[PDB]
Amino acid sequence: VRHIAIPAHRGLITDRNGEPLAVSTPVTTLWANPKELMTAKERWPQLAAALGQDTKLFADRIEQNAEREFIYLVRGLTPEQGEGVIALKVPGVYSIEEFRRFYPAGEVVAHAVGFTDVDDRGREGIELAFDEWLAGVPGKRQVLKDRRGRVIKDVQVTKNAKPGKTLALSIDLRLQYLAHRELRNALLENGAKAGSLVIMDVKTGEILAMTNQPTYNPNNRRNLQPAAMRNRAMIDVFEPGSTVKPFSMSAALASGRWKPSDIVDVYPGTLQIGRYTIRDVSRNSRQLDLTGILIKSSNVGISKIAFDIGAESIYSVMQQVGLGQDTGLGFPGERVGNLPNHRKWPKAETATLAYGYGLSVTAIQLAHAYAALANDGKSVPLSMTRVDRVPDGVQVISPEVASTVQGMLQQVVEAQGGVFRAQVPGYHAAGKSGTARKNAYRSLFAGFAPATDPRIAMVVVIDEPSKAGYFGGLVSAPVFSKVMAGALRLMNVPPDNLPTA
Ligand SMILES: *C(=O)[C@@H](NC(=O)/C(=N\OC(C)(C)C(=O)O)c1csc(N)n1)[C@@H](CNC(=O)c1cc(-c2cc(=O)c(O)cn2O)no1)NS(=O)(=O)O
Repeated sequence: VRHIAIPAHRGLITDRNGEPLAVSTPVTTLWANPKELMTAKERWPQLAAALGQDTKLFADRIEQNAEREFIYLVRGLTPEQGEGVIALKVPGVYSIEEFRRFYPAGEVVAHAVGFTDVDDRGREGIELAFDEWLAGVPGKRQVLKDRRGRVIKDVQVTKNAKPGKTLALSIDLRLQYLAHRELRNALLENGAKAGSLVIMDVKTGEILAMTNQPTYNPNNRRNLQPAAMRNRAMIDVFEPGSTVKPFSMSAALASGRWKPSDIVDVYPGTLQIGRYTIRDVSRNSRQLDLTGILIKSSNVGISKIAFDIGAESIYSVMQQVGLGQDTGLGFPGERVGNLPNHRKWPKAETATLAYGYGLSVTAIQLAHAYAALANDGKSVPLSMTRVDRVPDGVQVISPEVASTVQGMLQQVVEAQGGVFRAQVPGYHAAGKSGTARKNAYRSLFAGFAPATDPRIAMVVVIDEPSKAGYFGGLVSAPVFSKVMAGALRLMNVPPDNLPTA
């Protein structure tokens, strides 16, 4: 190979407020013309010691590659330790100015930001997703070697090295830290295997925080546990269970056949359907209104509304809000999940769809779906980059129905027997708990706040809590409350649980 390629400066990644998240750091790459190195053998041990390498093992490497015009001695050294080797003044030893990524918030935004490979190319998260934007264009310089490898003339610059472009993520580091800390605390308190937590701006489609457990320090390029590198929020599919009942309810209110004050008889708390039996955990109910179906998380109640309205209307809401659908984010091997579909829905499939057993979604899809519900039935496109001009948004649920489902969800949190642990002191919060049997469990809470003018949608997913209580309303709901209280105050969202008398 004739001429050498000048490495380009990788674009700076910031959070939405300009806080540096991934920074291109100058590293020194040392290489050698082994033809020339062979003429300074007395120098070789010093060189070997200055590179941590074994004296004899290093001499073997050079002797082997003695014919070559180029070989790499060592990549990624600090410029100052690169200086130290250059300070030896060993003939046939040359250097390349290179770039390596430094991630100032480390493990805190590991999954969202991602990391680069040995060649400084995006390998995970944003780094991989916006690789072309961030990479820029490498340089080219005309070198004149006599024959061996003497740096003679550089007559022309050939082609200038183009730097990569800056990217400001939709992430707020302040909210990222709180979500990070609280998710880590939840895991240790519950002895859980994993977890995810997504925060979103219902008005802009911006992902304000996305955290997962386990995490890793992307500045520590050794050990690298692939399980700790998994961006679970985007790559781990799960059965959403009861967190999908607000969408089945939206289909009910939209059909013209149901109103919140209507009653469903759920007695004896079981419902037999051919070969399968739908079951509720608490089976001390007869008549329940639609809000009561949500408060008690009645599978029987929601399956009965489903049979009346038809599964097709339920499927449609779920599909339109983006459950089991492409996010448009175009992230590294991001999972799409599965929303089952039929021409003729059998009774057993209609019920399971209505209560979330028949389906695979990601934490990001669930949050986005709750975002459209919170934003008065308008789905705004998801973004991982700061949104200055907000795109049009799509009315996926009528405002009236969305507003009604919001009120019911507020009552899920605030009513007697409700998910009190989800209460956000100073504000009116809304949401719905979920618990999915995988015995192994997954604990879920999805919600939004402030009910008066929803601003934030949040999903808390805790995988395999090993403590006595495994229910979403018990394991996830306190995390929602904790993160919500802080995120809203960090955004200076004024408190809404204000007087009226
Ligand atoms: C929704 O997610 C729904 N969960 C399920 O039906 C699923 N599994 O349920 C459990 C209990 C985990 C099970 O082992 O079967 C499910 C859906 S998809 C999938 N793969 N698994 C509801 C079920 N309801 C309850 O957990 C629940 C608890 C109570 C209750 C009532 C009461 O009066 C008191 O005092 C206390 N409790 O706990 N009522 O219903 N889970 S959810 O409620 O978390 O949404």
